[PDB]
Amino acid sequence: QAVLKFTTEIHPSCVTRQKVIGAGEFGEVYKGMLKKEVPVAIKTLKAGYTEKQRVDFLGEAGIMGQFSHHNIIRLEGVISKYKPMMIITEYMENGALDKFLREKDGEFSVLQLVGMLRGIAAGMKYLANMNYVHRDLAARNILVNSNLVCKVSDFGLSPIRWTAPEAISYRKFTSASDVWSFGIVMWEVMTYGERPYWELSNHEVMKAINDGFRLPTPMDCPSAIYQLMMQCWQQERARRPKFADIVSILDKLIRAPDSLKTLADFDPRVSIRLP
Ligand SMILES: Cc1ccc(C(=O)Nc2cccc(C(F)(F)F)c2)cc1Nc1nc(-c2cccnc2)nc2ccccc12
Repeated sequence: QAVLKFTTEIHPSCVTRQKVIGAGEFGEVYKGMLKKEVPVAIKTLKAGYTEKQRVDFLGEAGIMGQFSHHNIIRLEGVISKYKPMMIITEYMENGALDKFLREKDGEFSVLQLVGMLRGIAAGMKYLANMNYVHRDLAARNILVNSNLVCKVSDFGLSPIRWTAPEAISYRKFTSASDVWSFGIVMWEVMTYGERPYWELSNHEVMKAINDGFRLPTPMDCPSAIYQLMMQCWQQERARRPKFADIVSILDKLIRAPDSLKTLADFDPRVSIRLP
């Protein structure tokens, strides 16, 4: 019961499941309604779950209740006293950031894009400060509300090309490997959801990174933004910025917006000669 100290217990009579929107660890995820009704997403733990699954499920509910931040997905509450058990979160019409950007290519200003990154960074600074390592930070795990506010979430695995070398090589997941992932997310946002490293295979990505190659500048990208994402990709974990540094830089760039007008050179893959 203590694990749920920051959570609100919701009575099952207040919940209606409507459509399956995913598969959980041991159950389905539903779109539904919560008692004027509020649309919600509902992750269930179905009959037969193991002890480890229950510990992980209630632990997830407990940390989500603990988190209270503008840029972290909101937990409405939990059903733990009845079966099936449920984790109930807010629901976003705009959905996941990766698909959102790919469906809105070129529709936002540079300031809007950088504002999204500042929000993600603030949520990640909060998680890291709370001693929570995400391990799967990627645009597909970020929700976008109708104010363009980005909320860090974790929908479980669908991530070599988002993962820092030390996490791949020896399973060292820390806030600093999350920083590497954040740099990849910066590149996803500034490219409107391009696939990191395009068609390179997972092995080719790892070999390129080990050889010293890094993702090139997105088109029309502020110089300061590319500089920041590049420093997230330093091989040496200790040399990467902390999330506090990232938030501070992004905030200062937004608040002095002329700083974003200087653009990094873009390397064309294709030459078009015209008179
Ligand atoms: C129901 C639910 C339960 C848990 C989470 C979730 O983000 N958990 C989580 C776990 C660890 C750390 C964090 C984090 F990020 F730190 F906050 C969040 C999200 C959701 N919400 C959604 N899940 C899912 C989903 C889909 C497939 C598999 N699992 C969840 N899809 C959604 C679609 C639209 C709006 C919300 C959701």
